[PDB]
Amino acid sequence: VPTPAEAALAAQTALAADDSPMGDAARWAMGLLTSSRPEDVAARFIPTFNFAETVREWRSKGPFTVRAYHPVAHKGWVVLSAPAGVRYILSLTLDSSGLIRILTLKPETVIPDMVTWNDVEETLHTPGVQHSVYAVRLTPDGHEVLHASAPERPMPTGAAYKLYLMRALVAEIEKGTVGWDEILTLTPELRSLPTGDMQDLPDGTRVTVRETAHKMIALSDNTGADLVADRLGREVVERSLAAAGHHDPSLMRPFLTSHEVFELGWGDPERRAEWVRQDEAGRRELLEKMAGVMTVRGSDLGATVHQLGIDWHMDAFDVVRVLEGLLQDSGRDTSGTVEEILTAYPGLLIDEERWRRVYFKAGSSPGVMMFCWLLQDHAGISYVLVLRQSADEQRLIGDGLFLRGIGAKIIEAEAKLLSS
Ligand SMILES: O=C(O)[C@H]1/C(=C/CO)O[C@@H]2CC(=O)N21
Ligand SMILES: O=C(O)[C@H]1/C(=C/CO)O[C@@H]2CC(=O)N21
Repeated sequence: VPTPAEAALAAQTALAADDSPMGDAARWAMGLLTSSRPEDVAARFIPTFNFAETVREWRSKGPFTVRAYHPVAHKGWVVLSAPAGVRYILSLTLDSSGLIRILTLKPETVIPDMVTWNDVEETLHTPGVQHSVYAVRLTPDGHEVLHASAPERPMPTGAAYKLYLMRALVAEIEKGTVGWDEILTLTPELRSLPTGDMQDLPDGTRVTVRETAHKMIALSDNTGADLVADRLGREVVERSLAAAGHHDPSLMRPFLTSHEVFELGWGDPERRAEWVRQDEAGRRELLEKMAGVMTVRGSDLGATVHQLGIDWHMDAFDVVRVLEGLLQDSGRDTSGTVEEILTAYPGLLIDEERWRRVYFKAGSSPGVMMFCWLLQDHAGISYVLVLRQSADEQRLIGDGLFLRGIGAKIIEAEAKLLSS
């Protein structure tokens, strides 16, 4: 088991040797912090990306020593020690060609090693935050509950809704009303905000249903999700919540697009008061009227709106059901297309000798964080873990490394917590 000096050395060597988009970006960002030029910056970041002042302030906190390095596809984390035992984390999020979309340097997110489920509960609890943890083993005859806190509580789940969108899509593929190689087309009206990269494509860009669905899940691409929802139609997306496991489908009807959550949640306050006042008919009518090119920008987001219904609400059982349904859908798809999409991005570095397959999905919105995994071993034993937080203030939740890291520690301690 690596001692402190061993782990920091291994992290440092791995960062230097990491021949990948994350390795390239992580090494470059570390150089900004440890060395002594607007063109080289602009070339490292997304085209639509103050920063000089940001970097100056970062550098004032050093010198930094690399203590841990956690590359995970387009997401990365570097744990740094500064003078006097003070630790920070550098977080990277990349686009599809390895340009930096998000780069932060923040106080360290501390997650202790978990021995018991009570460790989990006591670590996670935050006054003013509602949380829920649900862990099950799936069996032919129902689910064995390993741990449960508030699974029956419906909570906002952000892009976890894209699990239902995926199931709706597979349902239509099986019916032959849509094809994996059918072409979807990006239009101004169909463009949404990040998470994702597809919004950065030119108007009129032609993309397959397959690659759109891949990015919708793997990159949580909001524009990719909105492209699929547009192609399927809202009625088809909705008329599948009942089939695909949902305790109260009325909570997601109308089943909002990401464009719609963004535009309604952070646009015109009167239009938002109209939603709150309206019944299902008036809300469908409001959304039809709102249809068009977004006016809301990422800079407008902040206040929480999930408490108004402007999010996607589900209970922990619903999340287990849709993941279990996806497992089944994947198994029926002899082409492996569904499986490849579901497994591309497991959200963590996974022990592949232990786990044959891992599905993952996150959701986040102001005041909302969630992570869920389905992990199946090589004997075919499946576990699902569902972690959720909601609050009236986004600062009580933070950037989601906490909740993800809790999952990470649970999964690390699987022989204690999951498979004991
Ligand atoms: O895909 C991920 O891992 C992203 C995400 C996407 C949800 O929009 O939300 C959580 C917060 C974060 O960085 N995670
Ligand atoms: O393996 C872990 O402990 C956690 C972590 C914690 C940050 O120090 O970073 C990686 C991403 C994640 O959830 N893992």
